[PDB]
Amino acid sequence: SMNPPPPETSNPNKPKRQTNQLQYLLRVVLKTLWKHQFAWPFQQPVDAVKLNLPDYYKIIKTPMDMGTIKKRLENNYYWNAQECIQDFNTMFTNCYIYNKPGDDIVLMAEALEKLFLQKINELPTEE
Ligand SMILES: CC(=O)N1c2ccc(-c3ccc(CN4CCCCC4)cc3)cc2[C@H](Nc2ccccc2)C[C@@H]1C
Repeated sequence: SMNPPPPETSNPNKPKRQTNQLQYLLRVVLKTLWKHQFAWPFQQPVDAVKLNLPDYYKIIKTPMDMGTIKKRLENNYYWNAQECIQDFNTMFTNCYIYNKPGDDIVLMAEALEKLFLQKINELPTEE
């Protein structure tokens, strides 16, 4: 019926650092995923009102999208690269949870997930 507030993208109390891994996650991984033809359902939080999906935020309790991930990286929100990778993982599993095997949106998520996994397999060593 009503959308929750979007996930936090900035907290001035959180300690910050810039690493080559987080740089890679923003400059390569997110950049590549963003421009993929199937990215568009994932570029912003699910607006369950506009989409008229009253059960979405009843089923999905940890929302995540790429707009939020991107603002996180841009804000130096992430200390660990694994925080960011987990957020991409939550976004994908959210899609598979709410929707059903064989739905168009699930086929789109799957293709995005394989691209993501390929790019994280080439994640540089901390340096
Ligand atoms: C990410 C996800 O699981 N979903 C999602 C999340 C977001 C969106 C979505 C995102 C952006 C728009 C575009 N804007 C809509 C509001 C007005 C301005 C344009 C529309 C739907 C769709 C969808 C999915 N539907 C869909 C429809 C056609 C093709 C592919 C998927 C269901 C599902 C709840």
